[PDB]
Amino acid sequence: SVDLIGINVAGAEFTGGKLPGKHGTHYFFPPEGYFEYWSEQGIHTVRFPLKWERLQPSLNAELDDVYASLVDDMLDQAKENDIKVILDVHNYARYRKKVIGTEDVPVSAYQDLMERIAKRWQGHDALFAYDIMNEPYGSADKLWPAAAQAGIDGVRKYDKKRPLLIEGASWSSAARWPRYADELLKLKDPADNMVFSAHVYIDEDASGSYKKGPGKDFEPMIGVKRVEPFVNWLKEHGKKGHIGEFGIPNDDERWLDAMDKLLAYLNENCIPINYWAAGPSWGNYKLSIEPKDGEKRPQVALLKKYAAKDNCSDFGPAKAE
Repeated sequence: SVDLIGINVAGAEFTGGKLPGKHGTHYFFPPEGYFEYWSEQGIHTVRFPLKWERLQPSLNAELDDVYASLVDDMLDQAKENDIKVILDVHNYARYRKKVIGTEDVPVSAYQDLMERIAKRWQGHDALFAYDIMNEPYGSADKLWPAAAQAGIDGVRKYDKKRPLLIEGASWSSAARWPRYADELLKLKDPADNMVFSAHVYIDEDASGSYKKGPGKDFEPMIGVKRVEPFVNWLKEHGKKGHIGEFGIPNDDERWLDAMDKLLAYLNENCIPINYWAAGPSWGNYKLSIEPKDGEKRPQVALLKKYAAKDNCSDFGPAKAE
C-alpha cells in the first residue's frame, strides 16, 4: 500500500565534515524504542536519510560493515513496529563534493552504489522504496538526468518491484519544477514504478530556514501555490508524484493553516508527503516534530488527522479518464 502521510527520520546523515565519523557523536540512528512512539501515533511510513560517503568510503567497493549494519538494525526495528522505510541517499548528486558524471565520480560509480543498496536490502520486509538522491543542485543539475538513469538501472538489477523516487534539479523544488523537469522525460523504468519527488517549504525563499515569520501579507494557500507547478506537470505528462520534504515552525498558527491547506490538496491528488523532520537527535531544531520537553508539536496532531484518511491505490495524480 501507499501511505499519504509520512515523516522523515533524520540523523544518520549529520555532521558531513566527519567521515567516517562516530555513531553517537557525529551521527545518530534511532535508539531502541524509537519507532514505537511514531507507530502508536499512527504514522507508518518513514523517509530515512543516509550519507553516501559513510555507506561507501571508496567508490566501486563493498559497503561499510559498521554503517550498513546500523541500517540493518534500523530496518529490523521498523519492521517490528509496523513502519515502512524509504531509504534516501542524501547527497545532492555529489560524492566527496564532486558531481556525479565528473571524471572523479563517473555515472558507473553511482550505478554501483545503487546496485549494492538494492542487493543488500531488497530482501528486507520493512523497505518500501528508494529515494535515489536528495536534492541535486547547482553544477549537478545538467548532469543529473544521466545520473538518475544510472541509479534506476542500478536498483533494477536487484529489485524489480519497489518504487523508485526520482528527485529533480534545483533542490527538487516543486515551485520551479516545470522550468527544468522536461529533461527527466527521457528517464525509463522497466518495472514501471517510478515516482517523482519534489520538496517545498513556505518561508520566503523556500529554503526551510524560516528567517522571518509569515508576515502581514501571508497567504494560506502558499503551500498549494508552490506545489501546483509540480502537480500540473505530472498531470500534463502522465507521471506520478510525491513530496519528500515539507516542514514548518511550531510558533505561528498561520503556518499550521497553510500546512492544512497543502495536505488537503495533496490528499485530493493522491500525493504522499514526508514531513521534515522527526529524528533521534534534533535538539532545538525549529522544524522538528520529535517530542521535546517544553515544546508543542501541533504539526503532529494535524498529520494524525490526515493519516486516518483512506490511502489511494497508487501514487497520484490519478490519470485523466
